[PDB]
Amino acid sequence: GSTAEPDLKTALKAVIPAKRELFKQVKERSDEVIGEVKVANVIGGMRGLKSMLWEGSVLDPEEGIRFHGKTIKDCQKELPKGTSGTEMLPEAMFWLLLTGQVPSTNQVRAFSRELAEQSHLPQHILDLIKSFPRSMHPMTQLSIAVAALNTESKFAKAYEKGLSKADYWEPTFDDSISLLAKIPRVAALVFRPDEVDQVGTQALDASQDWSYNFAELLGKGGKENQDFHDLLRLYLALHGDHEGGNVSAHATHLVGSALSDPFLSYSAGLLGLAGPLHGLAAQEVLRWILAMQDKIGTKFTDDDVRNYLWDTLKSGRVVPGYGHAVLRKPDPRFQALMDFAATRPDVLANPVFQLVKKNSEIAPAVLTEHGKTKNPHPNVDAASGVLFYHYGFQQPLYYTVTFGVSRALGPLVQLIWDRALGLPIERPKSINLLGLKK
Amino acid sequence: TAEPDLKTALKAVIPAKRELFKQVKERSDEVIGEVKVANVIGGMRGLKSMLWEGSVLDPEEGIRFHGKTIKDCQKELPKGTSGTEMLPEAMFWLLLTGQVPSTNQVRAFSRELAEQSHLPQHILDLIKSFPRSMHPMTQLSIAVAALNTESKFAKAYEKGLSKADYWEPTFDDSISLLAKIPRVAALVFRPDEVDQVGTQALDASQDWSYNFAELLGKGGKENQDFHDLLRLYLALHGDHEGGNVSAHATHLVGSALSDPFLSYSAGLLGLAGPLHGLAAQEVLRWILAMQDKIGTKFTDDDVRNYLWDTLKSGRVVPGYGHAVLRKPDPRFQALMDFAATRPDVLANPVFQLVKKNSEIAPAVLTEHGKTKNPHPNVDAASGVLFYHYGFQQPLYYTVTFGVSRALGPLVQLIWDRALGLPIERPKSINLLGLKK
Ligand SMILES: CC(C)(COP(=O)(O)OP(=O)(O)OC[C@H]1O[C@@H](n2cnc3c(N)ncnc32)[C@H](O)[C@@H]1OP(=O)(O)O)[C@@H](O)C(=O)NCCC(=O)NCCS
Ligand SMILES: O=C([O-])CC(=O)C(=O)O
Repeated sequence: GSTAEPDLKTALKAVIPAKRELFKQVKERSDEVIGEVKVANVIGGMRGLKSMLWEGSVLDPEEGIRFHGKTIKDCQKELPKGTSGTEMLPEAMFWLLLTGQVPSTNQVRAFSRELAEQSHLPQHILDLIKSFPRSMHPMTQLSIAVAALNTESKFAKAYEKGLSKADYWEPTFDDSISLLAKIPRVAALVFRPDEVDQVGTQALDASQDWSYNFAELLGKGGKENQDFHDLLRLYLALHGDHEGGNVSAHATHLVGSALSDPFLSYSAGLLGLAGPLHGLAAQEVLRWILAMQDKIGTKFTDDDVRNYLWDTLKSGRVVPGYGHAVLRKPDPRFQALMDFAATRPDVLANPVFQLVKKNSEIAPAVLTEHGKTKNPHPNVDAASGVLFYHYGFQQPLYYTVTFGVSRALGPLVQLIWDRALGLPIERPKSINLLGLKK
Repeated sequence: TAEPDLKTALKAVIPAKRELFKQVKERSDEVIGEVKVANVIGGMRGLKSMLWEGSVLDPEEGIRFHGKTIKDCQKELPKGTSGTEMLPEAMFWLLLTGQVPSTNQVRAFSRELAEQSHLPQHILDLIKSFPRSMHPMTQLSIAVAALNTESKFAKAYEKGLSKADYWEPTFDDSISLLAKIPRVAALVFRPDEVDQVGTQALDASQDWSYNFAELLGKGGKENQDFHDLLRLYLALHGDHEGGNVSAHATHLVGSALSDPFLSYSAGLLGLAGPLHGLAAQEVLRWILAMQDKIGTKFTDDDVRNYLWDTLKSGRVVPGYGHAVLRKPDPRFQALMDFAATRPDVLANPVFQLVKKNSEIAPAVLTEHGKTKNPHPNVDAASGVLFYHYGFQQPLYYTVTFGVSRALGPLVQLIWDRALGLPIERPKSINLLGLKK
């Protein structure tokens, strides 16, 4: 007889009927008015309009993101850690997002083993990646390679053969796990174009966690890189989900709603994450900080930072990494990253980190006095790029690739639930300016 | 001696649109609708929540393009140097500017599209890496994204571009993608001829549909009937307001300032879905499977039995239903009217089966009681007309839709950037939050 606790699919099966029951109850109230649509919502990219379902996370505009009601600090305490290190595992975060429950350490160990076993790639993906020119932006590469993995889609094949609507969730789950397992390897291939043959075939240690094995594929394996492993765990867990309305989450849900499989759907998500106003912001923050360091020097005072911020604003440009579309108060994800740095003397001594820290103390008041930026707290993008830079990722165009790995987590969870609940195609109505004029 | 070109014609109508936009924005606080639980749990169905300038879909009347019906466009838009069907590049002109171009203007724009059609070597190399198992829409989506190496917008933005000047590089990239996408599509159709098809000159005097046909191996005077089908087809599928998945995904990814190549790649990944553009492929597979089961000599009840088998199996009847339309789709009727004057098409047994199913399936769907619209959509009829003209692999049918559906969404990206529309970012909620 087996000794193991329930695996992830089994844990999911245990909670599907309860969610379907809740859905049925909500659907009885279909006709209830919950809001107003204004002209502003139409011309303003649906800002503030409650118009989509998302189960795993809810952004409290006053307190930051919660995952099934849990704060970041709650998850940091409760979720399992790796065999070494102190940071919460992203694969534990996935478990939580999907099931609504905190897994045991033993359950996470078993799930980590599955992810290691399912990480190999078809040879055509290696051929595809070798065809990319050096001029191709790393996010273009990543989006294409993920779409190309649709050759491996169980959902696409099952649907082509004739699949009942009731049976959509299971192959969606299977494809989601497959994509999760493979995406760090794909991302490593984007980072390491001269090592595609080795990185693309190397066996992972099946007893190590997803972030550790990503690090190994990036060339940062072993005990000497233990702090980087913990950075990566924390980073990947923090960026996994940020409710449904952000562009990458939304795009994934939207394309998935037409019953495109999870590889095509998350490829659309990645194309959104490649936008300057969404996932590329972390790349822009770090470029901006290095350009500030170049102009003010390393002897900088508070006044030098204040003057630089004012010059930036007087020039009609933004201070990147400050502000948010929805959250109006300090980002707990930002604080989590700064607290990771607090206990690492080598990071605290990095002059580029010291500049990020000082800027985070001074900028919010300057931005407030200026009055053009709403919600002028530092967001998580203020800190993430510098931490990667510290650990030797100093290629200006690659920072969003790691975000792409993380942001598979939440949107894939919602695709599984979308299919389990039977949600229909996302298809709103449009109107033209003439029609709004009356 | 030359009439205004497309960019110039666009520049002339931008100020009036910006004036209209300002007038609308003064009324930002006007309530125009209600959000209900149904809208949240039901994929935004019935929620009027996004802007789209070039077309507006009436649930009862079908699509209008700047207030014009399909029949209006068929009569008014310029034709090719041969044939009687409206040109898709004329449709693009109309969608973008709001004005019907002269024939001379269309001829000049067609020549630009032919000139801008060539592909860089790395795109040919990428395509030759595709395995034979790869679905044609996966191929098309990837190759379009890969063309982002050629994006003027992406490069200009990276260098520092003022918001007021976003539209011009967006326009330039849109035209580049339009010019290139039929050649990309032909490479998907012709995997063993990438080197030749990927470099061959287009006929500089011919229209966009003609040159697509030639790249597909259906050039010349002997294929003039097919060129007219293709013109009509490409024009009909160009735009269907903003809320369809491919249009919406293009707008959504574009709204984060991803360039037109990345944004329309996202559109194509949506168009690849069984409930959206892949339904054209799905229809013909289902029609052929029905023909195989019921035979050559069959009754109405044999067709009914096949429809009910599909429904009882938990599957959709492809080519029936629509998110917005509540009557038979006038794009469907335009394709059936194309067939109506061609005795060889009407006599094709696969066409006869599509026609018979269109007389039976709406009643079956009504009896079943799930669908809000039992009537045929355009996907019921498109694939069989390609089949008749010799395109007999249904896994490629959506690729031609991919070529057509660049037209409308690229127009809206240009206007999105000209007007300065912001990122699309709704708010979500969980079921527990709706229950409270
Ligand atoms: C076009 C389509 C996606 C619109 O979706 P929609 O707006 O959610 O459709 P409805 O409001 O009519 O859906 C209500 C129910 O009817 C079902 N239904 C709709 N069209 C159907 C069809 N053609 N065959 C079987 N069932 C259908 C839906 O799947 C849904 O099921 P549920 O309530 O049991 O969960 C849908 O009609 C469809 O799937 N059609 C077949 C695919 C197709 O032809 N697509 C191309 C459209 S141009
Ligand atoms: O939430 C948003 O709108 C943007 C986002 O994904 C993030 O901040 O992680």
